[PDB]
Amino acid sequence: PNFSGNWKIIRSENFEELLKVLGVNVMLRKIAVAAASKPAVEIKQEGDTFYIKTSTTVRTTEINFKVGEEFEEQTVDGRPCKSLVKWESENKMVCEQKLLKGEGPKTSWTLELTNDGELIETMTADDVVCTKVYVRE
Repeated sequence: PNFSGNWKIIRSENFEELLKVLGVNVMLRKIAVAAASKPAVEIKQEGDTFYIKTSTTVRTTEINFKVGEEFEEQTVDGRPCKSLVKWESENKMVCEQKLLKGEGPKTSWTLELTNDGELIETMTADDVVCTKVYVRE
């Protein structure tokens, strides 16, 4: 039940298509799925407190949150939101997002650990789901 690690992406399903149905233009979509934009995710978990840094060849971002405490981040397509994570079970968290300004798709995300040690991420906007899977380095 420990998410800590240096996680490397091994599968992604429905990512470009989710951005497409959100209206992301084709230039941005092709950049988002290119090899160079592949995310490496570093997680340090201390009980309910999380630090997660996501790095690609061009960008790096850090988020710190505690389960049960609201924080700010961005939606999949980049809009500022207020987020709150809950434990669904001992190996899975679920996050609800609320946009800071204006209206939009209902977005959320999950992260869960498999006994085998994969990390599965899902991201949902309305009725469309993308799934990515990682393993530890």
